Amino acid sequence: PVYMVYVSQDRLTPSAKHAVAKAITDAHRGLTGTQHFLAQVNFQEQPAGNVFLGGVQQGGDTIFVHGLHREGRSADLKGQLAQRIVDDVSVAAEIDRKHIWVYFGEMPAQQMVEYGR
Amino acid sequence: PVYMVYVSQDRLTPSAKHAVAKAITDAHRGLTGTQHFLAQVNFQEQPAGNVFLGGVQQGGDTIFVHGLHREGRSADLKGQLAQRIVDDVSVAAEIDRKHIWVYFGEMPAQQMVEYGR
Amino acid sequence: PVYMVYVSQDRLTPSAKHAVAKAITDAHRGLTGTQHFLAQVNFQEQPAGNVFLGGVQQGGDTIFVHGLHREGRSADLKGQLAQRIVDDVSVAAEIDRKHIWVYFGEMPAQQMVEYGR
Repeated sequence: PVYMVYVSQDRLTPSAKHAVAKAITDAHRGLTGTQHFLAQVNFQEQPAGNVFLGGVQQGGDTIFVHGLHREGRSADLKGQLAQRIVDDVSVAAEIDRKHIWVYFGEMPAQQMVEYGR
Repeated sequence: PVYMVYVSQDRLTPSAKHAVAKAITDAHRGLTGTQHFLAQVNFQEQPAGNVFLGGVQQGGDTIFVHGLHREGRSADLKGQLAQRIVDDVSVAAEIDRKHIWVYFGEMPAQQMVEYGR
Repeated sequence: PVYMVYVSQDRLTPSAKHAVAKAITDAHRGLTGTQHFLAQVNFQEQPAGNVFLGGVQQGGDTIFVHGLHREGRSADLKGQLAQRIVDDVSVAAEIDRKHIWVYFGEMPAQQMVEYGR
């Protein structure tokens, strides 16, 4: 899978990015059985103030995780995985759970290429 | 929903970002009935020249809105909403309609987490 | 379509971006018949070190292409197109194929607006 992780610049130190990448990657491997190396975490940083919730400009605490997955997993498992990402990223980023949004999009496997293969 | 809004750096002033966030958020609330606070607008700025249309390098005027929505709305309503975003963002950003692209992607509700809930 | 192309800052020169935009755009036109001008390539650059594969922090060589397409093409054609993007971007960016990830997401045509139309 590819996890696009949208954060404000300087919210995560390099240490914190590695911890957040680990939490997401371990959750994905642990819950789906997909091998570690097939999980990409791609941090997308923007300046503080580029996030609006109900039209209101936020600080730097919002984390939006957009996971791009293969189709074919149950709703139950997807929910568990989304919940695990919230819990584990919140510990990893020392950030309140309320700041974390997680959406999964799904695609047929045949239109998903990792490692040019 | 989460609206990822891809713009060139310095095309939108902070004022203009707030106006564009308001236009998108109000359209979403007005047309779907989803509460204001459940709409995130996340501005993703890049340097001028990172956008190509038919292989041709553009200036800073392109706005691409990628709205990430729950599945289950009619094609008619989605079209209305996309059209409203074009009209209202174009007023809000003082930008010609021809510069505005809007795509909606949809997901089962059970794999969509807002506010860590 | 819209091709979001996630690369590290300074990995692609402006020349290389134009070459990568051309390779993607030509592949899309050649394989689907969709007119050139309907293909957007939108480069999203981040600082080196924002990409993790299996939890491991990468250099600046990863290219992730997220193509946002209309629904309705065959799995065979989508696979061919994904493969062509890998081959052609790898020549265009002078980058090993193993660095290139390509995922296609699909949407009903009626929720896809290009050029405000």
